[PDB]
Amino acid sequence: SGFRKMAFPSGKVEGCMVQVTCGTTTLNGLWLDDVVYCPRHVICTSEDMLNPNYEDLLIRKSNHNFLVQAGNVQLRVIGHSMQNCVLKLKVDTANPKTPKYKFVRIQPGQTFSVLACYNGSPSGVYQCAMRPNFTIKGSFLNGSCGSVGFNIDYDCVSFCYMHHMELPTGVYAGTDLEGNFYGPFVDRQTAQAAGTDTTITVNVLAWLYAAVINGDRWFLNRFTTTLNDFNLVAMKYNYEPLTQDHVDILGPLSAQTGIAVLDMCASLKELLQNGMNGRTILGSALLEDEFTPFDVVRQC
Amino acid sequence: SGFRKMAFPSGKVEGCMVQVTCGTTTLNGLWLDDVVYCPRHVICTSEDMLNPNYEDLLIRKSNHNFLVQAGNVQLRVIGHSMQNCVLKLKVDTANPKTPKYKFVRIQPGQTFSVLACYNGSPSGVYQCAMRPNFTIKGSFLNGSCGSVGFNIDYDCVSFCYMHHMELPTGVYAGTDLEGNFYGPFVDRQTAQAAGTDTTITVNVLAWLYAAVINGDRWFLNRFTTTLNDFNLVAMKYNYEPLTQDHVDILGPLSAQTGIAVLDMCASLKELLQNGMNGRTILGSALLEDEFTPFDVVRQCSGVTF
Repeated sequence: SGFRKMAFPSGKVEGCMVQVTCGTTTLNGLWLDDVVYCPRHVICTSEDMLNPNYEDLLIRKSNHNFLVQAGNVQLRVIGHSMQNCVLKLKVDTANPKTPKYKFVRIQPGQTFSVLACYNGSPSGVYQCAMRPNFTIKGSFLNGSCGSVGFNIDYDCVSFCYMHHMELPTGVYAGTDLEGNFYGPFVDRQTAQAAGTDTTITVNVLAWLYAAVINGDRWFLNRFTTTLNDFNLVAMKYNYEPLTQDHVDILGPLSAQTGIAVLDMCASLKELLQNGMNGRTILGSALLEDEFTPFDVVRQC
Repeated sequence: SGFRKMAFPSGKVEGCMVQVTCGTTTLNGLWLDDVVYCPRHVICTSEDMLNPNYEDLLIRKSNHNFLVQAGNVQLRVIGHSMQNCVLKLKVDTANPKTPKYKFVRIQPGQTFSVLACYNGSPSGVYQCAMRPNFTIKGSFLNGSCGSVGFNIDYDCVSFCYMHHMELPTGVYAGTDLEGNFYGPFVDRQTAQAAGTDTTITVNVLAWLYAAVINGDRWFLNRFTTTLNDFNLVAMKYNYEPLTQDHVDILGPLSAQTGIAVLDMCASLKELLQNGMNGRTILGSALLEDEFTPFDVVRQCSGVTF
């Protein structure tokens, strides 16, 4: 009995964080092999951000205009280029602490850890999900840009996110490590709509299974449902439609608990239609959607 | 525009975690200098745990009964001893990655990060509070024993907790790094009562300030209260009494927001008496008490290590 949101240990990523300064702007970079990766908006003034021409701004920059510091070590920049919304600064030294790593573009509803940093130094670690609307519900102050999101599988770090923007609505957006934004967003200070923030249905179901495994079973009811019937209710409550692929992913949790996936769907349907009536599940007063099936299996 | 339960970066602690096996029991140890610290119950069989005489059990153990592994490197144990409920294994190698560190005994209501480990390998990190009844609401599976809790000030790691026990009620108990349990608990597999728990009032207030700083202000009222009047309501709802020390601790958050501490107390009073009526605060449907005032300042000011 005990179930918590957990981040990956951050040590492998801490060894890759550097500070990047261009003019008056300082933010975070990621140093892997002999390349430092950071948001291209490092080259922008506050004024430039309203309507930046990144190509023209970068052409006014030279290698020596990029100050890159890894702890107390100044790195020597020997080249620069822009890949989508990320700057790649070639340095003359490979990071001796480069872990085994991959760049991955994650799917909506998948989770990852963020190492929040300021001025190239780690502040803290927390677990997030890529929302279906391609925003992330985090904590990123001024100077946090270039902080990264990651998953670890044994010794391999899969980087999936680099932080770029806070939208006027207070939500956060960023890119993969090839510099492509998740979602429709751009690296400009303008009004930008995130779409409807749908709930990640398969993750809620995974967490209900986690609740059963940990002895919190009050919400189990005597009903079943069909995918199509359930989805009519999901749609009404701004939940993601459930597919057979999702049902299949939940199969191991179904097996462990003896509760068929559509039976759990019927329990969720009743919770949606009736509310939780002031009750808690795993100590939460609302339905949690930022644990994946894999996350639940790992912890359970 | 965002406020999250945030753990400290774990890198300095990761370099100190090892696996300790004694017979059929494997759990985690903390390797600092040439000492590995772990729960003394590593020396117990399942049977011994029901009523162990640790002095007698330790006497029957030899150095060669303790297998210690740091990654794939087996360390050689050259001595063993007991300090309260923690076993200290002397090894023939000093940990080259030993950080600047202290051992501290934290107060109820204070927070710390746990590096949950299994068989000596770090698995994840999360932020916890020491409950008023000296339990932890965490996630500690079989093999997680010997995982440690810590805070970081600048470059210094302050270890404050080592995990020992899952009580039959599913809550967790452990020790400081001198092996003294927090609370009434013992390292025996027996029924053990945890006290009545209470909600950490000063931490709820700090989190309400965090909400205001992040633009969530619906629960602010133009009502007042006194400390004594507020505490009459706190008592009814199993909240900790608020003291002037607590008011003083909240002063910087009061200053930042322009909201007097007793004014925020009046807001909390109304939330307790009336409920939240289906509304959320910082995305939560209940009042969060596992952020200290210092935690709120740290996260809102972007302190680094």
